[PDB]
Amino acid sequence: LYFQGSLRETSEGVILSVIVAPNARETKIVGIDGTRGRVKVNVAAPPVKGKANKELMKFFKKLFGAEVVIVRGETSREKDLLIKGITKKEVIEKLEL
Ligand SMILES: [Cl-]
Repeated sequence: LYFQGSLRETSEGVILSVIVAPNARETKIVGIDGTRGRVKVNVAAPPVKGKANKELMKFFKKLFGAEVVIVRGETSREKDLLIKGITKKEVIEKLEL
């Protein structure tokens, strides 16, 4: 039930709600924010020229084996990611690895 506060399933896939910090030592999940309902994700890329966005999408596409797009928050730390064609059960399994 830990990651469930950060995601919801629509007809298209799963919307995963994240809050990023760029310039990190490693791209990885570091926690969850209970009030905001977001996964805290550190991103090992600078927030310039879209590079942290690119790294975030690359990281989750690899984890989920599915296309990941930023549907909201391109220029924000709070971003909603659509993981296309995946189920909530599948996303929870992968986040719990
Ligand atoms: Cl960026």
